[PDB]
Amino acid sequence: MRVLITGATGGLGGAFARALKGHDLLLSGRRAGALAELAREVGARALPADLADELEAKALLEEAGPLDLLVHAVGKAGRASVREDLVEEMLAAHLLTAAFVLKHARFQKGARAVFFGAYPRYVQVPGFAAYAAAKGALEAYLEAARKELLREGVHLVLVRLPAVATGLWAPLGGPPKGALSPEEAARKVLEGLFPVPALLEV
Amino acid sequence: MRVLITGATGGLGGAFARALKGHDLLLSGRRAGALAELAREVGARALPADLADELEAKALLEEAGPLDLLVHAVGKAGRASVREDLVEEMLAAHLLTAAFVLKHARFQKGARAVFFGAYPRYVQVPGFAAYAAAKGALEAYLEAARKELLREGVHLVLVRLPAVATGLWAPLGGPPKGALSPEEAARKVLEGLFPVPALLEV
Ligand SMILES: NC(=O)c1ccc[n+]([C@@H]2O[C@H](COP(=O)([O-])OP(=O)(O)OC[C@H]3O[C@@H](n4cnc5c(N)ncnc54)[C@H](OP(=O)(O)O)[C@@H]3O)[C@@H](O)[C@H]2O)c1
Ligand SMILES: NC(=O)c1ccc[n+]([C@@H]2O[C@H](COP(=O)([O-])OP(=O)(O)OC[C@H]3O[C@@H](n4cnc5c(N)ncnc54)[C@H](OP(=O)(O)O)[C@@H]3O)[C@@H](O)[C@H]2O)c1
Repeated sequence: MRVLITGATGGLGGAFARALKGHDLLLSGRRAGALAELAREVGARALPADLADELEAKALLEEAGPLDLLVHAVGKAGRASVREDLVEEMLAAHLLTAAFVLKHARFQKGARAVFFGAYPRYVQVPGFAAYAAAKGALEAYLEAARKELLREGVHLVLVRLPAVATGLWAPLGGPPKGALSPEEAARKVLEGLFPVPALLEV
Repeated sequence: MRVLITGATGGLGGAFARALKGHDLLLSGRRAGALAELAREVGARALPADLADELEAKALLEEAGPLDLLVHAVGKAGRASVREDLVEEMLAAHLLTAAFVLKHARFQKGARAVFFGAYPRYVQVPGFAAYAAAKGALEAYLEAARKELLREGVHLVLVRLPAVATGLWAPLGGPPKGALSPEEAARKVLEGLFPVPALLEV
């Protein structure tokens, strides 16, 4: 399959990249150095970019060509009260990257496009309003776009993951207790994706 | 009560302004001319501003002083597919205005701050992804900020209104069939706000 993994330089992205290395893989991220080495390690193509910049997102997708699978493991985290530019940074990282990618992506019929939201009860708490808002927006955006994409034969998949041990938690003091290994989260997602008709009578 | 109605020049905002004219009312909007006349009509103070500009939002709230009630009747509408800057405009109009206002607002203990979200099943449909996302973000932002504000003795109220006949639908071809009159929507909201203990034994 032709696979594009954005956020490839992140915790989840890297797990997905190694789990899918047998495919025609394209990896994208902001840290070019880290990106190039991972791509080389898994035999993929490295195409660095800032997906919050629509022109860069557009050039990435036009270059990638028709995709069978897209995994947008893009995001950023932050903690702050609403009473004292985090909101804009969060929306840019989570929503704009996804919106620009989804708008310019070339898809094969039957393709799947995976995005990551969040369990409402877990993020909609003091200190995470900005993050919660960004994910609330992303999920709403995708649900609305759902029928539009299906018309093109593309299936949008919204993933809700529990805490995962990655660098995302760096500015938050590290992952919480019991956070899944990124490899395990990717395995479960890929497993959630893996029922085909046994008999087709035309 | 000291009341601030942002989006006062809009359909809902105007209804709220006329319904609350007996109070110490402050009205804000972008169209200065329309704003000044409504304010004069209801004996309120007119303070025009672009709430997507944080410095303007900050100056408005510092000038308004401690509020007993805030009604953020701010927003914009638009229709577009996700496959072909609406998303950023929607987030700015619905979320950033609310976030900047909520951050700099001065509140009296017991104050209420009203915001407008949307019924998910109604907006999360083809053509309204951007709008849906903005409202999805706003509701998530507020739910998270809920406990933070309660600590200050402030109650955040999230309102979900059905279609209402206002200029919001202008770029969409006009309000749908059965859309409520803005006056009726405001009456119901104000009614939803209006149970006090009859006996307090200290
Ligand atoms: N980790 C968790 O506990 C958890 C839980 C629920 C959902 N999620 C979501 O899962 C996804 C991946 O999270 P993660 O744990 O892998 O975070 P991560 O380790 O910090 O990786 C984040 C990725 O996003 C990329 N990115 C950020 N801004 C970008 C931009 N403007 N343009 C292009 N790429 C950008 C980063 O690229 P660079 O590093 O190269 O700059 C990085 O590759 C995110 O949507 C996250 O919100 C995570
Ligand atoms: N109408 C409906 O069917 C419906 C349904 C559900 C929810 N809602 C929500 O209810 C609220 C009011 O809607 P409405 O029907 O009254 O819309 P409306 O008639 O178009 O009024 C919108 C108001 O938002 C103000 N505004 C927009 N951008 C602004 C900015 N950047 N800075 C400051 N003010 C800004 C506009 O000011 P100017 O006109 O002066 O530029 C106007 O006062 C919105 O949140 C809307 O999404 C409406």
